[PDB]
Amino acid sequence: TKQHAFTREDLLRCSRGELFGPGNAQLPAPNMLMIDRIVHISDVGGKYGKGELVAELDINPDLWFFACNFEGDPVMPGCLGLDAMWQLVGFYLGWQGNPGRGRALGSGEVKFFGQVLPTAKKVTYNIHIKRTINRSLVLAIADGTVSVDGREIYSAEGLRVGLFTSTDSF
Amino acid sequence: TKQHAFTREDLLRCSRGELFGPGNAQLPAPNMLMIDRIVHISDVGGKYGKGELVAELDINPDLWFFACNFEGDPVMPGCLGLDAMWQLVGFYLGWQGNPGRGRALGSGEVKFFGQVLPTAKKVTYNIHIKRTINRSLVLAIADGTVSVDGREIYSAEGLRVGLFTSTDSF
Ligand SMILES: CCCCCCC[C@@H](O)CC(=O)SCCNC(C)=O
Ligand SMILES: CCCCCCC[C@@H](O)CC(=O)SCCNC(C)=O
Repeated sequence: TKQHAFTREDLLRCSRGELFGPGNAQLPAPNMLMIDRIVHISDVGGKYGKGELVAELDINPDLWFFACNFEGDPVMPGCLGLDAMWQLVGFYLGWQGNPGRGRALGSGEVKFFGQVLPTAKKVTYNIHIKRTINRSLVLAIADGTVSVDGREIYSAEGLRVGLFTSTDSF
Repeated sequence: TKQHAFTREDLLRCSRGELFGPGNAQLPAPNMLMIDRIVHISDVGGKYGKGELVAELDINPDLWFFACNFEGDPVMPGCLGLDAMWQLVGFYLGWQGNPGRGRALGSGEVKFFGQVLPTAKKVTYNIHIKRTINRSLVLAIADGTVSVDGREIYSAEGLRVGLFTSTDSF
């Protein structure tokens, strides 16, 4: 819980298993990695007073998903903005000092009410930690929002991610 | 509303705007496309009696997302399986004859309670259309499940996808 911001290089180190070590939380590597940086992470404050993260993804027209999603109608997939939020909540669990590899477990309501176009400059994620367990199973529940250049465009309530020292139950 | 099965080639045609026509519903192209084939699509039956789709994705170890998600611990992104269910619900709106381009609007509860490993053979999607509106807003509400080689692994309730003849709304 020592560092309160991470650079892209740190996130890529995490993707290689080199931030949290053997058997522990990894972020997806490119091209599934949906975060460039965590500008702030803490175990206090946020909407429930149980911690929060603020992170960013830089947008430019050349990001791979614009060319296929859709042809002649480029828009960032909503599911990748949602994955950034599961990615962040997983990271938080590792950052707190819990062992195990991440698996998203789901969410309550997800809403997409705006879009990221290839003319956008920056997407900002806000994550509010609602509750963590680490007696027994390791589990985080969180709410999140996605904003593009100042404008709220997605929300997710009850994001759930687990860390697992064995993933043969799945 | 007359063809009931669609091959990968038909789905790739759809990604180019050539199944439902220009300005109308498109699937994503690879690598965001998460369906190889629609085995069945109907506007009757299913859990609500208001329509259903059954669709498949073939799994092999060389699919692109396995290398990066995660490194040394391959597993299909839940977010892409979810997107497959949004992709299918959008397809159903296009298949019904409605004009306009697709956008996922969200879902109620998403649960991931098992995983697709690179040794799996085939992912099956089941979509049960719950409600469609085709006056004013064009909107579909659906439930879905994802299975892998017979085993149920994901669920989503209240998948929502809209068709938009203008997307500057978003
Ligand atoms: C640094 C820590 C990151 C852990 C969270 C990564 C974001 C998830 O969306 C990726 C999966 O969980 S893909 C597998 C989805 N779940 C199952 C049960 O297969
Ligand atoms: C024929 C299939 C097209 C309908 C839905 C395709 C699958 C969706 O996941 C893609 C988006 O909607 S990406 C944009 C998410 N929504 C907004 C408002 O940004």
